[PDB]
Amino acid sequence: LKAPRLYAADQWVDTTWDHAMALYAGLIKKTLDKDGPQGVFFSCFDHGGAGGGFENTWGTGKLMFSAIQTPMVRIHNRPAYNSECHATREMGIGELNNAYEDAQLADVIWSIGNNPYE
Amino acid sequence: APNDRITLPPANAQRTNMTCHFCIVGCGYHVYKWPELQEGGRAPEQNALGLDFRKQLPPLAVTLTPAMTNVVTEHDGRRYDIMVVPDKACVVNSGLSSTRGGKMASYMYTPTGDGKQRLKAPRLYAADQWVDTTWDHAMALYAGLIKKTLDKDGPQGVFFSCFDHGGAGGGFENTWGTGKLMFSAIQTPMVRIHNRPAYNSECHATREMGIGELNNAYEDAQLADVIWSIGNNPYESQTNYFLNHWLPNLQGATTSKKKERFPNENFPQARIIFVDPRETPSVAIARHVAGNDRVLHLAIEPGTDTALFNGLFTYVVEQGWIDKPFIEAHTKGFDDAVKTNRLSLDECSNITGVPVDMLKRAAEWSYKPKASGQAPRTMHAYEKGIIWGNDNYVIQSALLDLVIATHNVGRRGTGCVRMGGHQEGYTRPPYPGDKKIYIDQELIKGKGRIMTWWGCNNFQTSNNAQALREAILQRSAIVKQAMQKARGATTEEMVDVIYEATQNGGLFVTSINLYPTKLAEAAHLMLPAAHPGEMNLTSMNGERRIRLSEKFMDPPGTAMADCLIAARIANALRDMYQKDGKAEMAAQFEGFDWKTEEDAFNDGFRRAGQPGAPAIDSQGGSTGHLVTYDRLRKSGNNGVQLPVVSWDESKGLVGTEMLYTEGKFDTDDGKAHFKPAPWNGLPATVQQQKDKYRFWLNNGRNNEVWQTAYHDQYNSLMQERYPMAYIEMNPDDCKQLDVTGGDIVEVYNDFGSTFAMVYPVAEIKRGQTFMLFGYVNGIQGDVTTDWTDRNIIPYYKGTWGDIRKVGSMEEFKRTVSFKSRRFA
Amino acid sequence: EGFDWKTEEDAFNDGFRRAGQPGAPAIDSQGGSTGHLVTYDRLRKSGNNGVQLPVVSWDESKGLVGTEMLYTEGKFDTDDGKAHFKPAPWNGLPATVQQQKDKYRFWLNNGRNNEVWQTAYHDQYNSLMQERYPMAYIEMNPDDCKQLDVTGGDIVEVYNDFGSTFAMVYPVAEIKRGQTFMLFGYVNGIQGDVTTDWTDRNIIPYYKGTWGDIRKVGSMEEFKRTVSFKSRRFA
Ligand SMILES: Nc1nc2c(c(=O)[nH]1)N[C@H]1C(S)=C(S)[C@@H](COP(=O)(O)OP(=O)(O)OC[C@H]3O[C@@H](n4cnc5c(=O)[nH]c(N)nc54)[C@H](O)[C@@H]3O)O[C@H]1N2
Ligand SMILES: Nc1nc2c(c(=O)[nH]1)N[C@H]1C(S)=C(S)[C@@H](COP(=O)(O)OP(=O)(O)OC[C@H]3O[C@@H](n4cnc5c(=O)[nH]c(N)nc54)[C@H](O)[C@@H]3O)O[C@H]1N2
Ligand SMILES: Nc1nc2c(c(=O)[nH]1)N[C@H]1C(S)=C(S)[C@@H](COP(=O)(O)OP(=O)(O)OC[C@H]3O[C@@H](n4cnc5c(=O)[nH]c(N)nc54)[C@H](O)[C@@H]3O)O[C@H]1N2
Ligand code: F3S
Ligand SMILES: [Mo]
Ligand code: NA
Ligand SMILES: [O]
Repeated sequence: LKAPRLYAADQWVDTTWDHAMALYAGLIKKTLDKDGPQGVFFSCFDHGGAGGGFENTWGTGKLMFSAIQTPMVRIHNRPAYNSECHATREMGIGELNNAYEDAQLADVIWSIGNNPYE
Repeated sequence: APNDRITLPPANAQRTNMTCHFCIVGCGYHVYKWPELQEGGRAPEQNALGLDFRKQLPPLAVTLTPAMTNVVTEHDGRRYDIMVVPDKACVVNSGLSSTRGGKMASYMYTPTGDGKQRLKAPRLYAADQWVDTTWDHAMALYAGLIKKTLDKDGPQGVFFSCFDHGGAGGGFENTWGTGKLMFSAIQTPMVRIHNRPAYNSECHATREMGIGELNNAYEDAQLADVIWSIGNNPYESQTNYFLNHWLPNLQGATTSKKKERFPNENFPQARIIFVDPRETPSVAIARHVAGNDRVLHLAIEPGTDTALFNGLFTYVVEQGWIDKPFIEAHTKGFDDAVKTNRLSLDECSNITGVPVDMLKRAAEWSYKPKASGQAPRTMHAYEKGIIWGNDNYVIQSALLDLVIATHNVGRRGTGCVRMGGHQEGYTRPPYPGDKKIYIDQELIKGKGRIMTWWGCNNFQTSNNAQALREAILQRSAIVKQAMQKARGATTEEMVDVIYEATQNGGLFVTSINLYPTKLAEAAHLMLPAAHPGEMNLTSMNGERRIRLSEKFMDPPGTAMADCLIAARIANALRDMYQKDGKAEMAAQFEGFDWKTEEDAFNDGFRRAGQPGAPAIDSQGGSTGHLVTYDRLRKSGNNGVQLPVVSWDESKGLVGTEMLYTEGKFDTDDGKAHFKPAPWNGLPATVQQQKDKYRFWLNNGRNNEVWQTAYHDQYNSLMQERYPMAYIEMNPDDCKQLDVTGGDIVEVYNDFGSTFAMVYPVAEIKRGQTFMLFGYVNGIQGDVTTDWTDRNIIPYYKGTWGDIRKVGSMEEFKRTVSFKSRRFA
Repeated sequence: EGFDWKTEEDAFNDGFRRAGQPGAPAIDSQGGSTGHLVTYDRLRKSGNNGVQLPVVSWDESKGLVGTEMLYTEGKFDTDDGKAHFKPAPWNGLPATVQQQKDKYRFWLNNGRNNEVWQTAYHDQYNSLMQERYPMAYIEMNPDDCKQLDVTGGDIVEVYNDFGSTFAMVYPVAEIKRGQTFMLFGYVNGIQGDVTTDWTDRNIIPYYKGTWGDIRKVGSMEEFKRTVSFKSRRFA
């Protein structure tokens, strides 16, 4: 993608960024003004690397949560605003608790629900 | 890859013949093919080009760029260099390559090149997603639906829009295969043509008057005193005819040859007259070449051609600048046409807007006797400005009347000819119905169970295209929704589900193509086809010169020649009918036992007019059987002009240079027939748009872009130059709308809405515009009307609309040239 | 053109009586296309009973004959003659209204009083009306009243993010805690100041959907002397 793309009713065309923002922000604004945030939905990455990361998760999160203030947000891999690791975290154990060096120091490695070579 | 060298073909490289894939002119090319890890040396005898690359080459020595090279990967996995370059010894082009034909190498299929997205296998929209499917399953579904439709609704339920043309995505094998399938086997009349919404001709009037539209040789353009280009932008649309034949005439390089043929005839400097509302690159280039004094631009009001030709005809008759012995011996209806078509110069001028002096001059140059006594040799060339003009049938009536009265058919250096679009390659059974049917209107109105687009894309190229797409997308959606409920169905059950959805407004859509295209937005089934070079293919150019394009590489995946796709469908349908114990229906699907494209050439072109043959309409005529692949190979890219007159092993194919030179026309009596040509103004549908909206929405070709840009859309240079369809606008009009080059506008009227990037052009008249037709980004046809002439020929050049600024595309400003395309 | 009218009957002829007639422009009329059967004189002869529209026939002997109930044949005013069901989503209160509810205490219900007509354009000049309702009133729950130290004839400000207005307090036992009812449209204390800008898809306001707070201004002794604050719910 090199420029904004618009489906103008019956065909794909290019459009300008200003037009795209007029249409997109205009709809969000209209929805906020008449329905409030509950009318504006997102499914958004929450991850790192390409298509994520600390800059990007902040930008999107600030936009969705602090500015628009919509709760109608799901995550790239799961259909609500939730965690993969509710239980371990609630038990007091955040899911990334070691180093890769620990895999070198182990007597035994369990690989559970996991195909790590691939 | 590296942009600063090329791999030369080895001295011993394989070399095959190829006609350009694209426009009517049909320039000759050679394809050099050799293993990837070999190359030629720079010394001239150590490369296949015979050129000396040990030092700089002079101008005209070669046409060679990286875009003219590629590396293909064949079905055996081995990689071969190819180089596709123009043939210096071909009479058509004399080693010229247009910017379009020049890219053929780049547009051959390779896994990583511009052809990367070529269709390689059947694609199925299985209700909610695109997947691959087998050929067997695809045929079971497609033939299964055709069979069910035939069984319950008859042929009237099976619709096609199919190419009827030559070159790539057409030609004699392919038009026969498709025509036999549609007309002799299925026997559906629900068939339109790639460029027009019924089963009709662009040239009903000239044909009915006895003058087939391709009646001369390209050499005639060299021998003419005067060339008319009517509704035609030939530098851009028939480049190498214009460059290699027309211009040499204007430059004086053909004067010797005229004088050698006609010892006692004056030949003044040649002149050129353009009848075109718009000042085009062709007009500008003609003026640079010949000077302003030898070019007449009759910048008529849109849609006024009939009035122009009636005024000219009236005048040459009143002046006596006609051939009375010719009229008396070889024509019928003259006296009647003088009365019906009478129009004064003053009235002509008022309607057309051309000043009287310019009308007189055009007549003086073209028809007033030369000092030596003979009439000028005036070749009248025309194309889509009048074929898609204000009443196709009447314009041609008006023009041909002028031509016949002035004896400008059948004499060397004359002709009243189509310039052409695609190449020609038609061999078909007769159309099986007795009426013209406006196919798009029928589809919009909810008729048909199954529609196949076959080597066309009317999403981009229909008239009133927005109405078409709206309807097809909706009808397509009904079928997708119905398919959605299925789980675990047999092919036969799925046929039933789809058939039922078509009783509820649905339409099953198939596309048979090189590429997905915009049709993929609605299609349920897409089948992969093969283009020239992946198959043998025959076709003829605008002077009827038939050539063989030789196969030299494999198609992508399981892509097939269109004629063999037609055989596949026929044989599927036959098996289904045999299996259902229906011997009589099965037999309708006989005659497709084909292994190779040559089988289709033998069954079609070469059977026409032969004993015990069915009725066959063929541009080859009844001597078509004298042409074989082997004989065409021996002819080379010079081929033969059709019809063939004789053949023997020692003299090869000998054909026909010019038609009608004995004064016998294609009518019952052998005479040419004049016709009345009434001036009725614009059609009401079009006049209403003109009354409501500001801009004439002229449309047509750009030199660099081929058609619906099915290849060019993947070419990074093409997309950088023309990222969006452009609209030429007068600069004063631009300032009024606060737009400049690289802004995006909406163009709209009562028929639809589309978009374009603004291209200020000083030469465009106030209140007129010109938009690129057919493109992938901003479809022009949305704003064309539904209006057609008596034979369902659209007035594609006849529409008006308003223009609204969307915004400035800064990226276009930074990357696209908005500089003048009119050379001076 | 088309306003050469000397009397109101001219406008009846030009409008109601032309609807659906030959050569007539497009006209939307509750009379329908049989409107031309109605004339002043025929209405006079009908008396105060008139005729239920649409008129189905007329003649001098039977007068206007009209339509009692619509849709008794099962043919509805749609393309296909059927009645069409529609989806009806529950989305709670509009955000704009919910925000006032979240910020403020009282549901500010509003509407009619039996004795008062509309914006009181006549009633404001009527000395009996003005004695009985000198100021717009607000029905309040008596327990809510005690909490705010107000009784009948006190003056309160009613306000929220949209505006501020005033009312005289009318304790009403039947009002629910947290709810109120103020006379709308009135000449002394305009209720609409505190209604929101929110409308449905066709710009229909939720006039009955607003919340606000209530603040005592003071005791209007004159209202206490002259106005009944007795119950308007008959038993
Ligand atoms: N407004 C407006 N509309 C016009 C015109 C105009 O002047 N104004 N011009 C009209 C004219 S003259 C024409 S020719 C039409 C063009 O209308 P179309 O025929 O719809 O357009 P093309 O680009 O020629 O379509 C060729 C299609 O076939 C595919 N293809 C190419 N090679 C092959 C092959 O070997 N096999 C198969 N099966 N498919 C192949 C391409 O990928 C592409 O999708 O548009 C017409 N429409
Ligand atoms: N570069 C390139 N060349 C091609 C093609 C392509 O896509 N690209 N397509 C090919 C095909 S399939 C075809 S059909 C041909 C078409 O080739 P042409 O017909 O030459 O090209 P067009 O641009 O469609 O239109 C020709 C001219 O008609 C003029 N015109 C418009 N309205 C009228 C009118 O009322 N009267 C008259 N007298 N003139 C009018 C326009 O101003 C335009 O200059 O080109 C072929 N060659
Ligand atoms: N005395 C008198 N009669 C009049 C008028 C007048 O000014 N004075 N005006 C006339 C006019 S123009 C009109 S429009 C009519 C109006 O006549 P009605 O609509 O009957 O009267 P209102 O008092 O506007 O409101 C009706 C009821 O709506 C209830 N209500 C409030 N919110 C809701 C809600 O969310 N849901 C439900 N289901 N009920 C709710 C209120 O408690 C109230 O009793 O009266 C007409 N008649
Ligand atoms: S190179 Fe091709 S596009 Fe036409 S002018 Fe020649 S046949
Ligand atoms: Mo064409
Ligand atoms: Na559109
Ligand atoms: O064409």
